[PDB]
Amino acid sequence: ASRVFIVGGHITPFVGKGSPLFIDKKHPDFGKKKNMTLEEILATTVQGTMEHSGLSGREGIVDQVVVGNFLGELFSSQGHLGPAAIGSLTYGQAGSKNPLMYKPAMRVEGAAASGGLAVISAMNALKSGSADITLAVGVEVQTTASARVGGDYLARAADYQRQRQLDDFTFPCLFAKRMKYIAEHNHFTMEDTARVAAKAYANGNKNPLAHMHTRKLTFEQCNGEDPSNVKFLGNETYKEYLRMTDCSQVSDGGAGVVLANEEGLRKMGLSPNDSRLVEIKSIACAVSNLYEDPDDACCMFTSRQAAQKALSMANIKPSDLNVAEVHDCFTIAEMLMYEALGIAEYGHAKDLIRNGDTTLEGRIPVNTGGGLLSFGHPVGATGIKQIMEVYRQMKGQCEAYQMKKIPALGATLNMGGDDKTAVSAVLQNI
Amino acid sequence: ASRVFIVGGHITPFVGKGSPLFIDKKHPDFGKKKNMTLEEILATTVQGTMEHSGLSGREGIVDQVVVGNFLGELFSSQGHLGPAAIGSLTYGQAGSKNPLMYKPAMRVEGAAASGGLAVISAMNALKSGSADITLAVGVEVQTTASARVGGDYLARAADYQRQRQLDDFTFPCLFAKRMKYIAEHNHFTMEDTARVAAKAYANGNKNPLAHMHTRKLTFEQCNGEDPSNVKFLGNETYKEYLRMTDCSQVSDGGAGVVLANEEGLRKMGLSPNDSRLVEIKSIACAVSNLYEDPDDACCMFTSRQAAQKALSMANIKPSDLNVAEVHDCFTIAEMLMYEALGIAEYGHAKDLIRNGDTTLEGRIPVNTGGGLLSFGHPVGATGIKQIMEVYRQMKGQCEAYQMKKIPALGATLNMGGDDKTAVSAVLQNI
Ligand SMILES: CC(C)(COP(=O)(O)OP(=O)(O)OC[C@H]1O[C@@H](n2cnc3c(N)ncnc32)[C@H](O)[C@@H]1OP(=O)(O)O)[C@@H](O)C(=O)NCCC(=O)NCCS
Ligand SMILES: CC(C)(COP(=O)(O)OP(=O)(O)OC[C@H]1O[C@@H](n2cnc3c(N)ncnc32)[C@H](O)[C@@H]1OP(=O)(O)O)[C@@H](O)C(=O)NCCC(=O)NCCS
Repeated sequence: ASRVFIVGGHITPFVGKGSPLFIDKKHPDFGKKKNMTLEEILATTVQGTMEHSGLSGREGIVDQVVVGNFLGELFSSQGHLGPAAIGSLTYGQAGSKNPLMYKPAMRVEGAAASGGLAVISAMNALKSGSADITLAVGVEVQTTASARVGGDYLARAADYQRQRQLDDFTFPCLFAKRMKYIAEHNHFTMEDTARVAAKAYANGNKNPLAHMHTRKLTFEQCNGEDPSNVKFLGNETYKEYLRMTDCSQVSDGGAGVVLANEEGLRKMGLSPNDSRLVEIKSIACAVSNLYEDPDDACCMFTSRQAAQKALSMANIKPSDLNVAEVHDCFTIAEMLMYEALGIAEYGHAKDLIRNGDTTLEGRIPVNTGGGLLSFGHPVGATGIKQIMEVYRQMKGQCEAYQMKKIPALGATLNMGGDDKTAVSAVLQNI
Repeated sequence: ASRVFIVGGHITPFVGKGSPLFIDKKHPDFGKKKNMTLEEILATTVQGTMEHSGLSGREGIVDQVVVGNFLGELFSSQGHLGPAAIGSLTYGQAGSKNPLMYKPAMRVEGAAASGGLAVISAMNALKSGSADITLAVGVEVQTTASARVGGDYLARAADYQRQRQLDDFTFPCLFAKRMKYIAEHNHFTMEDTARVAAKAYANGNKNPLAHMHTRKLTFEQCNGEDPSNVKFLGNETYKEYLRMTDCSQVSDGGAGVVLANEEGLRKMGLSPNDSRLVEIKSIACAVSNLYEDPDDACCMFTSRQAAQKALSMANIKPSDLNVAEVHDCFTIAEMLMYEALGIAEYGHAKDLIRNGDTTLEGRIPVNTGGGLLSFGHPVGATGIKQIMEVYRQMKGQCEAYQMKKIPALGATLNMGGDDKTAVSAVLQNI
């Protein structure tokens, strides 16, 4: 049975309202220069990932490419990103020799789990004998529409017919609804979720790539003592359970990873114990029913299933993990993810957050670079970013947020929609 | 090399304007009952495919599900079809036990090649040890908007920034443009393409599933001697090279296949020589550059690469083929596909069409049930429908268009966008 290695990757800056890199009315270059397009982001990410993986000048030995994207077709009027990817190496240089021509490529989609799904596709290709080296890249541009139109586009991840009517901000409302049930059962509090945000923003502050790098927020501000942290939903039933700072960012960006099997390492002139590597011990996907929600909003069943398949295939337990990256699309999700991954027991996510166990100096750091809340959330990119963040901590590459104890085992947990798709991976430092 | 087998599948009726199954002003149930939604089609297809494959009552032994869909997010406001698929077995029966819960599922996309890509993904899962039995379904609902608004959505398959401006009907125009170059080089004529249409429609007439089943068209009518067969593009440069009858249909529908490896056949209680099977000897994907077109419109380079990889991996030649399905999204495409597949030499597709070699009684029948022109073209479903049509002819299941000499070998050629993605498979009767 065939091994699988992360050889290298790349995460772009994540940009949107609030970032100094984002060009808006207030920006020095407003009207003069533009933010990157989807094509441009995809080009930077494909090229960044080749460069950092040592493939510049021999990109022809990549056997195939998988692109994770959720809503390109709506935000940029652009689907069919497979051939977009094939043309990304030499983007804007007409006629140039393209070593990726004619190779297999596709886009895969499962809402915010698209990146994660791109990695599983790539890993199947590696273990099937159809590929020895594969490129998995995920990208998204969301800043081309308003929060309201964007919210309707993101509603595509829900059972639209059934759930769109909840609120224009369908997804924030779906997690408000969970928080209502969570409050009524005393599973954890809105104080606890403010503590998650405080952690994310503190981590972001140490991360120049993070969308919210330049924004500082105290616990008290996250807890709603700022009037600018408004409860913005229209739905009266759930309005009171969600503040702006509980929400992940509308961001643009990309992340890419190059994966290889043993034959691929050989082709690259590398040995299986080269210290630039990380092994993906296991990866697993679990998907539930779009059309039916379970009663217990305090449990992410689908994510827990994926985390358990992966930890089991890796033959380790949650306590053996040294770092993790999880799908904090809201502060509410991060709490739920601690329990889905298994690093806290059902009902004990609050213990972990109250004791700082998941902070950089805690015993099981999570979302070290700021997570979706601060790093940001260009949806298609997230699942691959998660993989690369564990990589980077493992390889000592995280600078201001580098962990002082290099982690030997790490896990990711990537989520599509309202816990309807989940992908989880176990990573082993080499 | 682990072997892969088609165990069974299902093709819905394909429906749209002109079909007696399609509910419009002319339909008895107009105003009273509605056409199937995307969710509904997906349900019918998943259930159909399980039933025909002998999995009713043991759907739990399916390991994974991949969905091919191109534009659900635009036409139906619905992405994230993976979990929609997981909930399709028991669609509309709230609370019911679901044996597909927690299994891996995703959606894959490469324009009109989406179905083909779903098959490749499933096949990788089969050969990777991640699956022994996989379900690949493709679906699409395109009748929820006009042909014009639909044309802009389908533009997502082109380099939208660059090519949308050609015409509201971006794709028809892209193939009109090829036809202009084709005419100038005398590669083949508009007469020849009318002969393709005549063939499609005559085949469709023998196929109750076909969108255009009830419509009859003479060569002369396809050749533009009907004034109702209009040259409908706005673009003055290409207007004259495309008639309505050259175009594939705006259709709704689904197609599904169940694929198994040797371990999967065992699990199902079947032997590798069971005569309900067909082997997929090979499959290949080839993707070119979205952003650059080759000068020679008389050659589908990307499709030809895929066809040659597949025939080669199967260790056969084009002359060994007994039947084929090819991606006739326009009559112009079918001609080009004969040469891409290799059943005609460069410049000789006209020979084949002129002496009826690709008709039901010809020596290499192509698109026996009517192809995209008449059977119809719900884009995501097409790639899998192609596979199933070769299956059905092989298993004697085609009724009024059944071939009198059962074919031993068949090939498919499925295309995304303007020859930017191609998938081709070689099938061996058992
Ligand atoms: C970014 C986000 C917090 C919106 O906030 P924003 O950047 O300030 O943008 P806006 O201020 O335009 O939108 C907030 C809305 O709340 C309401 N609001 C009321 N008072 C407000 C105030 N003082 N400040 C901000 N918004 C206010 C408004 O209706 C406003 O929208 P409008 O412009 O249509 O009136 C939110 O839309 C978001 O991030 N959503 C992401 C959800 C997601 O990605 N889910 C997928 C997970 S897989
Ligand atoms: C051919 C096709 C466009 C026509 O379907 P339709 O609904 O019967 O045709 P419509 O009635 O909408 O007419 C379309 C256009 O024909 C044009 N036209 C010009 N003169 C006309 C006339 N006398 N009568 C009818 N139409 C005429 C019009 O411009 C009209 O659009 P409009 O009403 O917005 O102006 C449709 O089958 C199609 O779009 N096929 C292509 C699918 C595809 O592109 N697939 C590729 C993906 S791999």
